[PDB]
Amino acid sequence: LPTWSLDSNGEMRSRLSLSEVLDSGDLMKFAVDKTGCQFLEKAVKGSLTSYQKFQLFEQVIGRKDDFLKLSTNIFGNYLVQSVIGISLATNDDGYTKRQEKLKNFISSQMTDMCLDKFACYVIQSSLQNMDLSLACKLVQALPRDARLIAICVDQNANHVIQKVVAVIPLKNWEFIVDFVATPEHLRQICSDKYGCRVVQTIIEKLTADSMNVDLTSAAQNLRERALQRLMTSVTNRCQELATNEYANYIIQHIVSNDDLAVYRECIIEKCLMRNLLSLSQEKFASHVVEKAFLHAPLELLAEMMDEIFDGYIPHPDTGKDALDIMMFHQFGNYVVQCMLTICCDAVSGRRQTKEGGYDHAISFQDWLKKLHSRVTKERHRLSRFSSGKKMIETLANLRS
RNA sequence: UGUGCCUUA
Repeated sequence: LPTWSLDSNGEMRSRLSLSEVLDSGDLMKFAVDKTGCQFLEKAVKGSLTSYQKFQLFEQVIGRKDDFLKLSTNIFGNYLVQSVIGISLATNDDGYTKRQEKLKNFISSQMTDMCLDKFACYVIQSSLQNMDLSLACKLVQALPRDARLIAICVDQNANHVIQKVVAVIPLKNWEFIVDFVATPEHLRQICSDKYGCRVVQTIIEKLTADSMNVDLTSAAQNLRERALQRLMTSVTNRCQELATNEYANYIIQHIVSNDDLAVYRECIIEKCLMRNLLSLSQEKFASHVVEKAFLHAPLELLAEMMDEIFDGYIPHPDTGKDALDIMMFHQFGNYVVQCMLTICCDAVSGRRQTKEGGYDHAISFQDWLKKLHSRVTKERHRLSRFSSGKKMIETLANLRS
């Protein structure tokens, strides 16, 4: 920083004024220095005269190159956010031009800014704070090619997409839903640590839940169609997503959410039914199988239970059956525990048994009896394992 | 006995 601003011992003076810095032409040196930016930060939160604001608008958000240099700076991005806020709060004759200029600067450099570790915060704060009509234009500047995938899977940029979804009406980012829904895009994005969160956030925003009751019916129709288009793609690749280290969370979200009931049923039919024994032995998909048991409609739950109890031919030599395999499997054991807990909850009154115009308690009692009988017969082997002891305890607790 | 992400002075 400028020598004029330094004391005898090479430190920034203590009685420095904002106007001195603004007048000096040296703001850019202060803004990228920890101590200097800290000073500016505090100074700009105070009372500002019209000319101080004017200078800040010109020097921080007035020229594209300096704006980008501050926005992409570890310290400067904070000053940029503060000045954007002041600009938005200052309804003088220059307001429209300043905001249009900011929209132009960001739009022209959208991809580069989104992927930047610091400028992404400038984008996010602009999306939620700018006049909505102008914030929509930033969304319009998002890329539509391979760069959009890069944005969705980026440790920093994914949060820009999530902000868009949070604060911008759907019509503006509907293209992102369609982009993500393309088979190859869905595969790449869902199978990524950050991308899978982006997709879950999108699904959440497209869900007709209590948080969307403020939408017009026209907007609900728009949402409904977008949700349907995305769910079709997810359902078409259900098998692949359910077994994946990251996308299994998406499938679980859908299965677990009552507001996505129709899609829950599709998924269970399309990839889980007839595959329960195999999927229950998978590290990732076993969690999906658990969610399906916990949330399936009673008619489908009955089919799932029947598949475990009766769906598979026992080993030709040993007579070991699906329940035998699952009970002692490293992942399958948790699915059987889930089945048991569900039945104990039902017969204990902790879980509603009426559905479809009938009380299914008789079914849960039947399933419970089968599990109780197996656990009784195999108690010695089961007691060797934590999972076995837990099932024995679950049944014991039910009695009393 | 079994999985993730929520990122800046």
